[PDB]
Amino acid sequence: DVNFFDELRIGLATADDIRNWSYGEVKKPETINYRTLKPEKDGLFCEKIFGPTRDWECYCGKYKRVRFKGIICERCGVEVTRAKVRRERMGHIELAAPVTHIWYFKGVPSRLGYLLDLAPKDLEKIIYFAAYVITSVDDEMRHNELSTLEAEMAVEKKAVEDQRDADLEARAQKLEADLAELEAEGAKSDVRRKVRDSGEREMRQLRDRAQRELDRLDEIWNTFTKLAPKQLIVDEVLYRELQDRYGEYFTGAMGAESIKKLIENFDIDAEAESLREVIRSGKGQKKLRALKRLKVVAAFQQSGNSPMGMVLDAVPVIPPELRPMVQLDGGRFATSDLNDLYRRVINRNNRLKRLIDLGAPEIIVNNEKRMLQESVDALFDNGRRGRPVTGPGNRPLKSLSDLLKGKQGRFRQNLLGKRVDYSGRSVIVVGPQLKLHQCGLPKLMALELFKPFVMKRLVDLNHAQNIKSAKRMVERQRPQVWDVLEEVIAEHPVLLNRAPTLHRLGIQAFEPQLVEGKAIQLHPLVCEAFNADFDGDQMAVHLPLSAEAQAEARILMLSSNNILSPASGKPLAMPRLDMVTGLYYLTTLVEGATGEYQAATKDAPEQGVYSSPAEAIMAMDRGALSVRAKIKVRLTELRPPTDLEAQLFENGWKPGDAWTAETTLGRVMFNELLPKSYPFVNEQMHKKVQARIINDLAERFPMIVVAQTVDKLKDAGFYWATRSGVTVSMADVLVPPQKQEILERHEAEADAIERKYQRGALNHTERNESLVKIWQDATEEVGKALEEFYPADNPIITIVKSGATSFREGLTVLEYFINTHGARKGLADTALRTADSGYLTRRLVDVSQDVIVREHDCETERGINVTLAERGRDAHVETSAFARTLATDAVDANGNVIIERGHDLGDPAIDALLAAGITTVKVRSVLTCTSATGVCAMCYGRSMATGKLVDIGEAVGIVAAQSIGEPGTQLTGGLPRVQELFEARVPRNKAPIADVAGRVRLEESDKFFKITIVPDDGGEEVVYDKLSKRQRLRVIGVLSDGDHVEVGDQLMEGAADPHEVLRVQGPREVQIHLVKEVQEVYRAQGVSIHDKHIEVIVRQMLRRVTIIDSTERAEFEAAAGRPVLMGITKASLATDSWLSAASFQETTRVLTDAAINCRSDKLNGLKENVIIGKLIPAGTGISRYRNIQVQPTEEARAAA
Ligand SMILES: [Zn+2]
Ligand SMILES: [Zn+2]
Repeated sequence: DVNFFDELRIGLATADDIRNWSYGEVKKPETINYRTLKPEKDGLFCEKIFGPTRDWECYCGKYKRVRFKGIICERCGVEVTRAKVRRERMGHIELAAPVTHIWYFKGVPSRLGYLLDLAPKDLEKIIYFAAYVITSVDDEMRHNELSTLEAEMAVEKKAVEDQRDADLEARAQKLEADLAELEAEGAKSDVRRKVRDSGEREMRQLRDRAQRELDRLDEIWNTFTKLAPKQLIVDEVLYRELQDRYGEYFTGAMGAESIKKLIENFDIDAEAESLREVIRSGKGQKKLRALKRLKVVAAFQQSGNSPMGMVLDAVPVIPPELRPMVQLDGGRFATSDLNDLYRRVINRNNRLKRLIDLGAPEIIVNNEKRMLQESVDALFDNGRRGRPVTGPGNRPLKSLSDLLKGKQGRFRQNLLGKRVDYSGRSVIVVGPQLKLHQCGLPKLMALELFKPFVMKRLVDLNHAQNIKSAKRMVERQRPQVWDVLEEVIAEHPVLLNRAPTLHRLGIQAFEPQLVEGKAIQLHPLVCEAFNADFDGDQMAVHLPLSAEAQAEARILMLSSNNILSPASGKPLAMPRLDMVTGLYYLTTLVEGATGEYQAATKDAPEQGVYSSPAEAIMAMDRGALSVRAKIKVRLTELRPPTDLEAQLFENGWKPGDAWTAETTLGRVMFNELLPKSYPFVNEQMHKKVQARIINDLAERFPMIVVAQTVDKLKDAGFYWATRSGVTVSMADVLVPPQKQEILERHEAEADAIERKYQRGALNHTERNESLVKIWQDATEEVGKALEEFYPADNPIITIVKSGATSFREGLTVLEYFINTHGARKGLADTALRTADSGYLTRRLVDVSQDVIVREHDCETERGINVTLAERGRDAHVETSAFARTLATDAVDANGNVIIERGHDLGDPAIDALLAAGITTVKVRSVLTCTSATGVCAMCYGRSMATGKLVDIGEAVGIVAAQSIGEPGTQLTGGLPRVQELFEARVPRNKAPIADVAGRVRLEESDKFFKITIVPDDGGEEVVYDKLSKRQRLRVIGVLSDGDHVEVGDQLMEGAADPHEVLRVQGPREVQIHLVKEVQEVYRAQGVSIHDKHIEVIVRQMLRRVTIIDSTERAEFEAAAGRPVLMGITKASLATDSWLSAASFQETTRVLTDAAINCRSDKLNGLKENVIIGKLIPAGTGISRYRNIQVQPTEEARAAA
């Protein structure tokens, strides 16, 4: 129980291993006495083997006190020790007949079948007693006696011929007499042919019966001469006759013991060398059939596992506590299915001993071994072969396989996902008055959550005298604890989470504030992250305990420290909904306002000017100044625009200096919210403006400044959202009466046009275009009739303009029916959007979880170019160029270098680059990182969450998977296309790529399109004859006849085979393609994902190569292999960790292949450490971080 083990290894458990594990053989299929209800002896639950029921108490009771431990009672045979051993100790069952392990027999491909060259359909007939197998053969005796055996065989065969020919002549000669009697008697011409037909056919019968015996004889002899071990004799009768004679020359048997023998005399090395034949043709599958099988044969040779392990002589019995039998509440009993499966095994096994001792016939005995064989199969993997064993109600019993795996089973999530103490949940309610780092916690919830803490505090304080006195003091909720509760809660962070958890921001830390009520008060800014509606949504609370946990919450998972989306870098805590309209109304400029500014007239000065913002406030309180007026005022503690100030100053930005600009009091009150160092804005604030502003100020200020600035915007937005006058009513919605009238107007144009179409004015496409012109003219006419009819400041329009976000006439009966037909498809289609996105996100995580930053820099010059603008700004520079690092300097044509290599490439850098007009830039990428382990900080680049360089410990693979899986809910060219890419499957509709460079010859044929490429070598022409016209052409105009094509261009519309572009353009260009297509899907849905996230996933596909002649890349540096592209699922299953891969998909094959290979897991990944409870090798788990030493400086200790 050290908690730090290096490796974890498997292997075939031999009969001895099982016997060594067990604490005694369970001999009876009994559980507990129906009266005493105590465990029966020698049976399941037997305390004499598994363990005592009570601590330090034997079965009889002659030893009861803890005084004696480690001894065994000489009466009941029970060891006096803790009752827990009942959960650690196993038993075993000695089988009267060997049995095959179903995992190596029925497990496809048959591990045993591949190990002995027995087809699974043939092997199934052997171990289940459906055919005999030749175990041994005496070659010398069969050869020395072949002469006499052949003679005796020919003689016996001849005696059959002499009988046959003698019989036919007796039938034909007798038929001649019967027919001769017909001439003397009345001759019926019909009967004459009827008798002959009867006689002739009878001869054929007599002659064919003889032939069949001859063939049976020939069959007997041929099989005996060619008789070789591993041959199967399914004929039984043949086998018996093959045993009556020649029985002393060979041997044969059925069942697992026969398979046990074939494995006995089996030279593993000899069978391998004959399989080492890389010659003997091999281009055909015949060698692959040996190639595929050689893996299973070599695995046993390279390891020490004896292949005998595939046949069990003893079966281990799982401890009772894992298969418990307890009496349910209400008097009823409950017990696991394993007990009924073990019972079937131990019953049939015992009956076999009985039959063996009774000298029963082999039909009965063999029938028992077959029954025993099936009982062990059911015990291990019930249902894997034949119908599963079902109990009352016809439900399949849960075997050990099912118990191991399952979605809710102990393999996938029952082991990974477990319930935790110090937790709780409740419905959430808005907490508009909360600080971003705070959360409303119901007093009762915070009480029970911190119960141990408050118990100690109110005991330290002489309120309660002992612990027990403190417990009741909290349970009864005596009013004296509350004051103690706010202390224990102070500066003690708690974790909030809302299911489902999509990204890491779905869990954040908060300062707990005791709040009246039973609900949880959530800050209104984190809703975006949690995606938390306030329509009854619930959230969970977890209480970090250890000092490390609290440190991780305060530092890593603090709410205020996580503002930017770790997927796009954009801000999530940005104001939204009311806060937007509130600020939109606050800063909007209304012409002709109440206190509007007026230029000095002939006899009066300017009346819109005000001394300070305070004066404007006083003027606002009176009916003088409107918040949205165009007044001009002087400012002393605010910052003027960068461009305007330079004129007014240059000596320095105003710290207390005065300056006058014309704005609105709102815009003044707004800028007061921003930092004092931030220049003035003077604009009506939209989501984007506030989004544009929050970003800009997030780069130039620490997040604490951004955290407080977003909080201040929340208050203002909410405050002015109320004074905004935004309310809905009939006059706000209603209907533009011109619409219904004008709609009936244009409808007449479409009906009479059809009238004109029928007569002869159709003119083909004239109708389709005309009807479209009318429909779009009316559709465009209603927009104006509605947009111009709605006031500019209409509440519906205001909400739309700010960016926070027709049944008005009513529908008749039939109209509403049609609407339901489509509305129900959206709800059902939405059900499939969430399932697959979570199934994709799991595979994504399954393949990239072990990817973490391991070093600051790998120092590789390799990089990837970026298109970066094309106007002569690109539309997607924010996803691929932003937050990158330059592998090479940015050189201008004029010789001036701007932005040096290894720079952060901030948006100001993008503009500085755009200033010099540089189209492309080479950039570091995880696709090119040469890090031996994971990736490096520089290659990865800026962390989207922190805005700075990525920290060394960051586990970017998981963040990438979440960044990709989360938006999967918004996929419609959607989720299937994405899985098509990440899984590396050939495209749904394949598309060709240019295999070389040169011109193109477009040929038009009704059957198919033909694209020939004339190389510029010029060498052999490349023909792409097979082409479906339904696939269209690729766009540049369209690819026409005679155009030039490059080495990687796509010829027709569709998806190019990634495996195709791999061998053509190489690995690096494949990864650029996959990221290109993947990002294009999400971009189609308006989803902003930084390329690096996709790149992290793509990096893991090209990490291995195929070995054509004697896998990862690092092994080759210390025998030719080609770069390989493979899907995430296949790649994940190829991980070095076997229990990690076992938890992923199909645990049986991984477990069987792992046990045979005898693999050892070094616990390198983080999934493994999660299962066993070790510190994951990421974040605070890295060695460099967890081995830090904290010693106070000698100078500080002096101060004391
Ligand atoms: Zn005893
Ligand atoms: Zn690197």
